[PDB]
Amino acid sequence: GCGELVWVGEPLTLRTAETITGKYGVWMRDPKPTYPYTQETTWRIDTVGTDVRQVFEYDLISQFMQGYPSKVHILPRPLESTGAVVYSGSLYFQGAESRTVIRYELNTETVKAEKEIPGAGYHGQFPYSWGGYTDIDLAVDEAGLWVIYSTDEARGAIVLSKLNPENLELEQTWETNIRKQSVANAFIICGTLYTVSSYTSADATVNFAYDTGTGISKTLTIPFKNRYKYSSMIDYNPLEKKLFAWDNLNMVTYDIKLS
Ligand SMILES: [Ca+2]
Ligand code: NA
Repeated sequence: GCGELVWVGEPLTLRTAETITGKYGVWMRDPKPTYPYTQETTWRIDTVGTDVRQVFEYDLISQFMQGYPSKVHILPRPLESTGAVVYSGSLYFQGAESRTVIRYELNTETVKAEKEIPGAGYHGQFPYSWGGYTDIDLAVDEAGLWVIYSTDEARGAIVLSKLNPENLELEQTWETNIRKQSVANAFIICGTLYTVSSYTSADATVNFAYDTGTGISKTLTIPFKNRYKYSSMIDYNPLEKKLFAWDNLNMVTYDIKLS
């Protein structure tokens, strides 16, 4: 049930971090859950600091919203920024101070693949507008795994590549005309990249679209509210058909409508 994004709902706060370590972070669910996890399993990473390794795992939504983790994973290498995703049983994350994406299989706590994203800027070269070393943003949509980044050759414009989820090979690449540092974040729905204009405003917008199927770029004016005035992470979950975001300590979700 795909289409163009035409509306974003009000943010709903599901959990609030209680310490500075969670001012920024990433939380997610697996759109292709695999044993022993389910569509309720949630992962949370508080990403302030320089040695981020703890991944909080919750078996049930109730636990994510009110309790302690069911399990804590300690990653073998520190993680960079807020761009990570979970897909088909693995956490895909960027190694700190690198352009390396790592596939970490959660049930075995094993690194199964690593890949430098060719030519990608990293560690503050092509972040989103808030900074935060957000140079490399993973994404899952209806067709699988992607990565959003930029390169010198692209002159800082958003590049996105489809990824093989097993071995992290790049399968196809598209170049937009959207300056990555000029937008607050981005996500992919049904093969179209969308960007958000501001990470602080209550009256931000989803302001650009790039359709990988047609090559066409568009401007948009869909309202987008940053309720807590500092959104560090905005991703799309194609199973729930919702946006998942992190806004100034708060793990929030937005409903959407597609044409
Ligand atoms: Ca994103
Ligand atoms: Na991401």
